[PDB]
Amino acid sequence: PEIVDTCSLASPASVCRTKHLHLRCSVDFTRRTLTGTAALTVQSQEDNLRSLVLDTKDLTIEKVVINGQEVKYALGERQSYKGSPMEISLPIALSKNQEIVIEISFETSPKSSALQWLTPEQTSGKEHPYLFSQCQAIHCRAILPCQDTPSVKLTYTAEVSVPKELVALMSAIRDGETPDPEDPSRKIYKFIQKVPIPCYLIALVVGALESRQIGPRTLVWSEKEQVEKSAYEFSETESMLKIAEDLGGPYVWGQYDLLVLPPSFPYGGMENPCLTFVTPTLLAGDKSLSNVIAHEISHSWTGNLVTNKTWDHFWLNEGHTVYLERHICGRLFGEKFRHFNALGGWGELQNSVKTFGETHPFTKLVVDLTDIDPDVAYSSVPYEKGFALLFYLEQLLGGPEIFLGFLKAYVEKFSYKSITTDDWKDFLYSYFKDKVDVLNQVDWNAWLYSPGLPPIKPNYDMTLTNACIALSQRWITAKEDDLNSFNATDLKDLSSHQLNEFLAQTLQRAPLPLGHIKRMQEVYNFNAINNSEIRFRWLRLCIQSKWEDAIPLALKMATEQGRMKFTRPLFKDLAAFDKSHDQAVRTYQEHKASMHPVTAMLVGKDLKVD
Ligand SMILES: CC(C)C[C@H](NC(=O)[C@@H](O)[C@H](N)Cc1ccccc1)C(=O)O
Ligand SMILES: [Yb+3]
Ligand SMILES: [Yb+3]
Ligand SMILES: [Yb+3]
Ligand SMILES: [Zn+2]
Repeated sequence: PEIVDTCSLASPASVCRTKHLHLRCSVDFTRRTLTGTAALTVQSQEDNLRSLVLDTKDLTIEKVVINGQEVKYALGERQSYKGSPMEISLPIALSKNQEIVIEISFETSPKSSALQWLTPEQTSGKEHPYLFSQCQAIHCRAILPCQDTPSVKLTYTAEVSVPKELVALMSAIRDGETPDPEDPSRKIYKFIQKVPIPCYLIALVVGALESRQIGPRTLVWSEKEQVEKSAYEFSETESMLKIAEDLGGPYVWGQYDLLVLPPSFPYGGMENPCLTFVTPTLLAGDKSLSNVIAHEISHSWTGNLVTNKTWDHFWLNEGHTVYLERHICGRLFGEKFRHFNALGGWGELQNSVKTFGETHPFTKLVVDLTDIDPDVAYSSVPYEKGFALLFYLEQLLGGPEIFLGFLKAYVEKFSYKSITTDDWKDFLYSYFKDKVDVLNQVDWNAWLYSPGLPPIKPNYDMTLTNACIALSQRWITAKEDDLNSFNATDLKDLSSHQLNEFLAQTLQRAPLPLGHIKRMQEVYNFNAINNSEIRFRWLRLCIQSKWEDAIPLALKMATEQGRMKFTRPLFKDLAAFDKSHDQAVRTYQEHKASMHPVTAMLVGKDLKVD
């Protein structure tokens, strides 16, 4: 019954398992390097274990020590995106359950895909550099040697030396801070992570950080210039944490801190344990983008406690999380709001399916990533097809109350483990033993393995959506004779959430006649809106509708921030617009060196450059 992580080159969990990592390292901003030792505590699962394989990518290995003595090792040839396999020779055969500790002397490449090294110019303050990591899905290997698979969980401790003037944070509990004693001008920062986690949750940030405390278990961290606003933006965190506890059981990580990164952070959010990372694009000034917060909080259970065993089952992480996320929001804002968000997610799903094509393998809930780079397959599918499956099951089995009971039990049952779609479904049938008959009505094959839209669409309350549809349809079907009647009053009772959904709906039918788009700016002044979601969609609509004036706006948003969600499609749209094509390409080329590494690689691909 063997399950393979086709994304890792390391020895599998059925051979050995890393149980702990002791990391001592220093951050060299001049050399743009991370240097140090990775002491891994490994546990054999086989008798006579004489050698193991670790994952690495662009890693420079100084030495490998075991029991005070250096050991034999090798680096196989690079396997493109998977990096290069590092084989280690054990001086003693190991037997089941026996453990050795391997200390690894390493240096990272300044071109590490897990990292982004920023010049002070690139920072808010302009006087200091900044460094941030991003390991999910498989970039940990780009920072240190490891079994770079979610099927393995370990605890870890780390001490990191950084320039006295800068602050270091990790996805762990801050254990203490002390001056180094080593002919340096560095500080030594300490962290402890008592809960076993998959290595993709390992995270580091170094910079001129300041923090504000916004809850008993929460401080907001960011450069000085973002602190205050962040503090305001995320005010609701603690209340979210409380809901989540009620939904999934106790929060076991201890602290729930937030880190507002610099603009090039590639994601909206990242559930790094004890230190969720978020895009500064969330700072809308009205807390309207807090769902991202609810989301990352939710991972503290679905993802971080119960983890997908391989990236092929990624939907377990994301679909359950979106489900929880939506419940948090429904709890804080209303069931009608939950439904609204759910229906909009279905919309994102329609877009993803249209984009890849309805027969595309990446549209399946359970995928096969053999030979595929996760960064490349990444989409809304696991999020939305996953969420739709859960919503549908909730409706079929009795309701939210009933389904949340299954959810809390599932979390309990699989806490600290890495599992697959089958474990989830086998549990579902077990929990719902009284309803097997209902369960059997679901078309599992289609839902789990068929491409395209789900076999069935759940039911949704239309309360908040109706105004959106009325409005988008009016614009989509408008004639010359309707233009004059549109008016700002049209937006009178629409929340920012509804404006966004209106635009999303409109966008699905782009292009609109240029004259219409112009009228739209004239009556609603969307150019003036700073909310990122709204501007993103508005600008796409504009570009796709061929409005040349929008070119500079689109270029600006695309490069001034680097959240992939916005950056990629803006660049793509601009490249598809004959009028801005050359300039889109040129801008990228000019910006590439200063961009985040994965974003950079994806945009180039998107643009077909290189
Ligand atoms: C759906 C939203 C609430 C937020 C969303 N973020 C997430 O889903 C995070 O929890 C994900 N963990 C982001 C991620 C996925 C795959 C590889 C690297 C990073 C994002 O768009 O950044
Ligand atoms: Yb060297
Ligand atoms: Yb070096
Ligand atoms: Yb008419
Ligand atoms: Zn997520």
